[PDB]
This record gives sequence, structure tokens and C-alpha cells, in this order.
Amino acid sequence: EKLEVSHDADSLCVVIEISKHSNIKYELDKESGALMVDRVLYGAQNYPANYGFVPNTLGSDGDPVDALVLSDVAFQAGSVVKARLVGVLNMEDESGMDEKLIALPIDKIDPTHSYVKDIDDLSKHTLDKIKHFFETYKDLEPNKWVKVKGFENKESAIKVLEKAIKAYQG
Amino acid sequence: EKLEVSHDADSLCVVIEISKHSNIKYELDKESGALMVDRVLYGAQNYPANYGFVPNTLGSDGDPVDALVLSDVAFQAGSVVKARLVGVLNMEDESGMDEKLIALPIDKIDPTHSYVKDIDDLSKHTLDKIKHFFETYKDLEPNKWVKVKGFENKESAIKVLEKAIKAYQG
Amino acid sequence: EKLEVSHDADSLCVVIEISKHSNIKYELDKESGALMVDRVLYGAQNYPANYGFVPNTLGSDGDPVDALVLSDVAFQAGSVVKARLVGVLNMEDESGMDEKLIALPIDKIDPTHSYVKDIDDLSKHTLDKIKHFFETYKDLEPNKWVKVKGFENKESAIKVLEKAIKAYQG
Amino acid sequence: EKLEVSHDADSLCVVIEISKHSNIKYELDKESGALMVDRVLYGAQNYPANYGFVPNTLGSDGDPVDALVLSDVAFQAGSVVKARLVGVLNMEDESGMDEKLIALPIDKIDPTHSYVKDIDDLSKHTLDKIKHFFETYKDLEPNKWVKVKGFENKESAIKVLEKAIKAYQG
Amino acid sequence: EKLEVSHDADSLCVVIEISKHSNIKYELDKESGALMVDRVLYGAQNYPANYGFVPNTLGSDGDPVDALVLSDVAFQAGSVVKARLVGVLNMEDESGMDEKLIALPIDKIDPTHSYVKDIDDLSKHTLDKIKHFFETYKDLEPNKWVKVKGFENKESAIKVLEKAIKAYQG
Amino acid sequence: EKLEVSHDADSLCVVIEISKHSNIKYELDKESGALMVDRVLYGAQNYPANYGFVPNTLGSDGDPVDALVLSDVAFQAGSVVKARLVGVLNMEDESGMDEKLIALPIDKIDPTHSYVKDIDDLSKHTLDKIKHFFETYKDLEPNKWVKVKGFENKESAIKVLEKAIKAYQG
Repeated sequence: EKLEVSHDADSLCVVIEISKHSNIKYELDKESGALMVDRVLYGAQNYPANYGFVPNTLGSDGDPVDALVLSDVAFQAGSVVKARLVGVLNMEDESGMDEKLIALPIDKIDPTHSYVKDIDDLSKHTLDKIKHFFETYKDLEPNKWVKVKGFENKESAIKVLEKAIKAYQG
Repeated sequence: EKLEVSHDADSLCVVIEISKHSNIKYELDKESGALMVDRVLYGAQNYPANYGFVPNTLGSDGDPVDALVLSDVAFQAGSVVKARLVGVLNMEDESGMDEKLIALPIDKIDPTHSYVKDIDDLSKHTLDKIKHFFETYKDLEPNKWVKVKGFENKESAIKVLEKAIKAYQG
Repeated sequence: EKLEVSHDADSLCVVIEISKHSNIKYELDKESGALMVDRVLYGAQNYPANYGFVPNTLGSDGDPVDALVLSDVAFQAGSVVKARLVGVLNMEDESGMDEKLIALPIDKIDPTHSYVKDIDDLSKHTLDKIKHFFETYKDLEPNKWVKVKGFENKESAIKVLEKAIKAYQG
Repeated sequence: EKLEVSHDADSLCVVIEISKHSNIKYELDKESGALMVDRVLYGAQNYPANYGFVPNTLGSDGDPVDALVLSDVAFQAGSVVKARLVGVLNMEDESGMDEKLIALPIDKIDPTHSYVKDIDDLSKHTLDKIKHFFETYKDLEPNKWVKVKGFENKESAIKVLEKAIKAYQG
Repeated sequence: EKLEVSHDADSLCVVIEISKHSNIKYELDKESGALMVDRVLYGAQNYPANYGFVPNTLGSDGDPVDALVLSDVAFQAGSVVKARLVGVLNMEDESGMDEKLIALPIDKIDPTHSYVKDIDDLSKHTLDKIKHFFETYKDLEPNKWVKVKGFENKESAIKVLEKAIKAYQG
Repeated sequence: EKLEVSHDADSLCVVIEISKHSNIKYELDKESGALMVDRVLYGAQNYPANYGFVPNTLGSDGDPVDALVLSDVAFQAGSVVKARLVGVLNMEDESGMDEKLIALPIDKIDPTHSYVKDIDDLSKHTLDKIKHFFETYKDLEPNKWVKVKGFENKESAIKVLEKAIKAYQG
């Protein structure tokens, strides 16, 4: 399946593994292309946005860099969406430092938030909800935890992405 | 509207103001009978059960004692359901000590959890989810907070209810 | 609340107590106007249509004559809808002979099935689903049962309605 | 039921008759307090926001002034929400000139769009969707039509509201 | 993935890319088999039916002939459904003449509309909704438009299909 | 796609073809990996749990042994979930004797029912609903029927699974 990849920070594709408002976390097994049921959120929570990963990249944890795709609608898990970066969320968990790219679907797809140029263009409310979600969505999971540092603009996200792309190429 | 009340701990009625899986907290204005939109949860959360109150009772905060109605389905806000007590959840918030009765719809209505005789019959998972919800659903709300103490069996809940009924009668 | 009633067989109003696709059966307490949670279907079923009753009428069981409002959408329980009769479903349960009027919302409201003039205009599939639902939705409920006889055209339904209206007037 | 009214442009209450994403248009019969099913949208559409009316006011068409309550969530029809004005949408239909207030729930309820101070703060996308909805949601309804003029800021909306309040008082 | 194709006008398979009531338009990348997020409807609309394409065919626009699968339920995007033709919808857009086959799932799958033998058997309401959807679902999309001509019976649809099958074979 | 299989009775994987509460029965075509729409339930019913099959096994009917995955949430059709056995449901249909494994997702995925060690740990209500579903979900389907025998503990299910695994290996 996965063989297409576009890596432009303003036209990079994200593979949705989790849909917005969903409490079921899926994970794609690149070899089988099979959508795996990784887990069901322990608490009365649900993802604040569409969750996925950028293919052909290597993040800090050995897996392709993760990315959250913000929008009013929830994309189907297993679907792919061309998006653009606007920032990045830095946090720390039991495994180590974790980086999560903040993206929005490209305008030719969905222009509801075309006005969002950088991380600071997203409303305060949304950022707090997302940050609070990650800071607590693993509270009830034994020997698991998260400590959110904060967000960083688009320029910072591009570097995370580019570094993740090179790591996969060598 | 509200004029019917049954107060038996095994056949008391609860007025649903919030449906399960909903992130919108409603509140009934007894005088108008109008379903009021109290607030939309700040975080990416949703109620772990149906939320309502027992009419003709007076809780610690001056309002009718609150009660959570557990079940697999979500009841419509504004609807009334005959339930039975199985326990009570004790917590503390910015306003003071808060008590929330834990109930289940009576069997002639829905017998999915008829096997649940006491608080300890509910699975550990469910109790942790409910407790975690209340312990965090007000994190992002300025000058608001909650500090959950724990659960107490049915015998303890009956006393809370009976005390709440007498307080309203005098 | 309830004080408005229109009784024309082609413009009679139905008070929705159950929405289509819902497994939760509500019942309106005319005195309180409170939407009561009567029960949650024991089996893996859901109503094949919107369920309600015609106000100011007296059916065979002492309660206002029941009526099913067919349409593609599900109406909110507690809402009222002006409909027109097209037939009636005759069945027998533990309480006795039961009659359920088959109606459709008036065209100025929803004209999706304006072509349905009589019971025989509804597709075979829909009629079997509705009949099968009632014939089994009470299988798991102790000491409760249903034995569906069949459907009868519009002319037959009008007589059921008119008889139900007179019974309430005297 | 309806007896409470707050009329401050920044704390006025709206009675929701239609929930966001719903294709079923409800209408409240003030006398009965009964939620009436006015109609089901003829086309493959759904309201771009929560639709309701401000009580104790008299709009251009003889009924209480209408108002759209924008938010990410859909409020239950029949519920009441304290909101604040940010603008107004002017249009023309078969009945005459129609005015629809554009509002947002007050922050103590839902602060997702607290940053929206005036009509021009809402994204272009949202305004076009709302305008396009009204400009076409009545295309298939015989002898019915709409011709949207445009939006007007908050200062303009306040005057519409205040004029609607006085009209009801005399 | 795609290697199975049945081409009988009464047993041809359609690959669902869009589910009924959905506002998210997906598109399958035959090479990757990856479900692509093509776009989110600009207006407050949603598809009047399941949308997909017939594999191993070549339509007027160079892509496999499109087909709408009508039914009461919404099929999951990426799923395949054996259907039968009943007509075809002719329209014109910025790209040129567009043809969209009107189909229904075969009876051994879903017999709700088995009575529909030809395009004229579908209710007027449904046809107008579908036609109105296409005539306006691209209004807000810059440099894009649609001008619906009308529907044509089953005999006409078979010719469109057969012509689309031959075009792919040579 | 399908090439991964784990066969431990406490860590065996199930390929979800039907999600809980869904009335649409999907079936995976192992060769194409295409999710096929097998049928839409004739009656007003919906699956009491997630339905799927264990890959690399051969059941009594020539197809991989079937298994129901119980949980509070509905898994997406086409997704895979690691589960554990707790029992088996024996029934008879027009094709012959049918066996359906009763499983629960492994705890590292979803521990809501970790307390369920054997078939007898599941509530009576749930078992009756599941049994009643299968005993009637094919009533309206011509020349099709089911006659449920009953449930059998985990030890019995393991033998069914192991026998199904060997049958596929030779």
C-alpha cells in the first residue's frame, strides 16, 4: 500500500490512524498494511484531533514521526490526507522525549482554517485542550505517563520533519 | 413539570441533565423547567455515565443531591429514570465537599447490570474512569478544581440520600 | 404542555416518545409532562420507526392510541409531528389486543414518502421489518409476548382512530 | 416554561429549536411549550450552526427575532443557552425581509471562540457556508426562496435586538 | 487489492469511496490502494447516497466510471458492494460532460428497494435531492461548477457502462 | 495484507468484519483484501458485539473460524484486534453446525472486562442478547435459519480453536 510520499512541509501527507473524537487508538502495521487496534483509552476521553504519522520518516522513538491533523471533521482511520505544518508539540513520556507535529489539511482539501499560518494562530482553547489531553490520557495506564513541555512554531516543526526525513534516508 | 417523586433507595427517580458520552453539561431550572446549557467541557472529555439529580432533596451545596446513572446506553437530557443506589462518590471542589450518588436503572427498565448489588460489584475499570473524569474534567477551568476522596458502599449512599430528603422537608 | 390537538386522519398530530433507530423506549407522563424512561430493549434491536401516541384519544388498553411515524429521519423524543394515516398494525400481547396506527409526516413537513397513499404502497421489506420487530422485541422480557396478526389499510385505520377519539370524549 | 429572559447583548439567552448538523427543523409552540416538527430539509443539507430564537422579542415577521448560535458542539433542541452577539445576517425570502442574529455562547459556558469579538473575526469559510446554506436550503420547497444580502457587525446586531425588544414591550 | 471485477449490469461491483450522509469525499489511489482524502465539502451539505466507482472501466474523464449506490444505510469508504443499475445522471462541470450511474445493492445483499426496477421507480423527492446536491455542492469551490441535465433510465445506463468497459479493454 | 498471525488462546488476533451496533455485515476477501458488503440485516437489529474471524484457521464451514469480540466500543471493520478466549457459542443453521468463539480484547488493549475469566463471568443479560440475536437475525431471510444450542466455557473454546488451526495446517 504505502508507496507515494510527498514531503513538502506545506504538502506532506499524513496517514490517519486515529479519527477525531475517537477513543480507540489504531496503529498501522506497515508490513501487513493491517490497521491494528493498539488500545482503547482508559479514561472518559477522546482525541482532540485526527492522529496519524508521516510515512518515510524516522522519529525520536524509532517509528515514523507522529502528527496531529486538526480540522472540524474526523477522518477515517487508514485514510491519507495531504496537510501542512503550523507547529509542533514537545512532550516527555516513559519512553523518552516525544515530538508531535501539528498540521492542517491543505486548502484544496479543506480551507476552514486556511487563516491559520502559524501555531499562534490556533485559538488558546484548542491548544490547551490538546495539551491537557496528552498530559492526562495516560494517567490510568500503569507505568505510563506524559509531561508536556509546550508548543513551538512552524519554523521549529519544519526542522523536526526534515531531521526525521534524513534519519530515514540513511 | 416536576411533581411525582419516589424516594425509595431501590426505586428513586433521577432527572437526567447530562447523557453518557456527552461533553455538554445541562442543568434544569426547576422554576421554568427549561433545560439550561451550563457549559461545554473545556477538555477532550465526555461524561462516563448519565448525570442527573434526585428531585425533592437538598444536597450539601444547596441544590438537589446529584446522582450518576450507570448503564450501557445514554439517556436523553430532560428525561427521568427510576434507579437504585449502589454507592456514592465523595470528592472536594472549590465550593466544598461534594457528594455524588452512584445508581443504576431499576431492572424493570434495564437489567444489564442487575448483578451489581453494591459499589464493589462494579468493575475496577469503570470506577477508575469515573474517578479520573471528575479529578480532571475541571483542570482547564479557571479557579475551579476537584479532589476525589473515593467511593463508599450502598449503605453509605442510603444515608446520604435520606439526609438529603429530610433537609428538603424542613 | 399538551393542549393543541388536531384530529384529522390526514393532519393528526403524534407525540413522539421513541425515535427511530433508538433502543430506549420513553413514555410521556401527561400529568408532569416528564419524559419517562420506560425501558431499554433487552435484545440487540432498535425501533424500525418513530414511535408515539395521538393525544386526546383512548385506545384499547386505556392509554391514548399508539402510532408509528415512518420516515427516513428520527424525530426527537418529546417532539410533536403532524402526520397522516396510511394503515394500522394489529397484534396481540400479554395485556390483550393491541392496535398501532401506521402514519407518515404530512407533506408540508416531509414529502419523501408523499407517494405512499395506502398501507400497500409501503415496500414489503419495511412492513416485514416492522412486523418482525414487534413479534420479537419482547422475547427476552419475562411474562411478556406479542403475536402479530397483520396490517390493515387506511380506511381501517381511520375507524380505529375515530373510535379512539369518541372513547375519550365520553 | 419560558419565563426568565435576560436581554443583554452580551448575555442574552437563545432558545435552541434546531441543533447543529441536524436536518430536522423544530419550532417551539410558546403556548404549549411543545417542540413542534416544522419540517425536514428537502435537500442533502444540514444546519451550519445551532438555530433558535430570543424570547420576549418581536422580529420583522411577527415572531421572536431569530438567532444562530455558533459553536463546535450541537445543542439539544428545546435547550436554552446564554450567548453574546457578534453580528447579524440580512436576507430576503417569500415572506419579506428576514434578520438572523449571529451569536456565540457566553464564555462561562464555552470559550472556544472567545477570541471572536465581531463578525469579521469569524473565518471566511464559516460565513460563506452559512450564507450558502440559507441561499439554497429552500430551493426545492415550492413557492419558497431566499436571497441573502450579507452580514453586518455587532453594533448593527445590537440595534436589531433592541428594536425587537421594544416592539414586544408595547 | 482490486482484482475481482464482475461487470453484469445487474451484478456489477462498486467501490465505495464516500459513505451516505458524509461530507468527506474520499478517492482511492488504485496503485497504493490507499484511501485518499480528496476534500471536505465547502458547504453545509452531505452526500445523498453512497458514492463510488466501477473498477476496470474508463469514464468520460479518464477515470473509472462513477456510480451512486442508493440505500437506507451508509457503506464504509473502501468497501465494495455488488449492485444493479437503474439509471444514470447526466451533468456538466468545469472539466466537461460527467456521467454518474445510479445503482442499488443487489437483493441478496439488501432488498429494501427491490421494487425499484427503473429510474422512474425511485421517488421524486430522492431524485430532486440528489440532483440539487450535485447542482450546488460545488458552488463555493473557486473555478468549479456543475450544470445538471437530468436522469435517464436503466437501458441508457447499461450503454454508458458497456461503453466504459470497452474503453478500458483497448 | 494478512500475514502476521498469533494463535495463542490468550493472545490470538481477530480480523473485525463487523463493528458492534452495526447492521451491515462485511466479509473480507482474503485474496483481494477487499472489504466486501455481504448484507444489510433484514430486521430492525444490530450486532451485539464486534464480529470477525481468526486468520490461518479452518472452521466447520470451510472458512476461517468465526469469533465475536466483546467490548464497550465498536471496532472498525477491517481492523485487527488481539483478543483472548472466554467461551464459545454453538448453533445450527441451514448450512450445518456453526461455532462462534466468544472473545475479549487483551488487557494491554482494553481492560474493561479483565475480570471476565470464563463464559460464566459475562452477565446473563449479555449472553441472552447475543443468543437471541443469532436465533432471530435470519428470520426474514428466505431459506435461512438458526437454532442456537448454547454456550460452552473457555476450555471448550480452546479445543475448537486448536482443531481449527490444525485443519488449516494440513
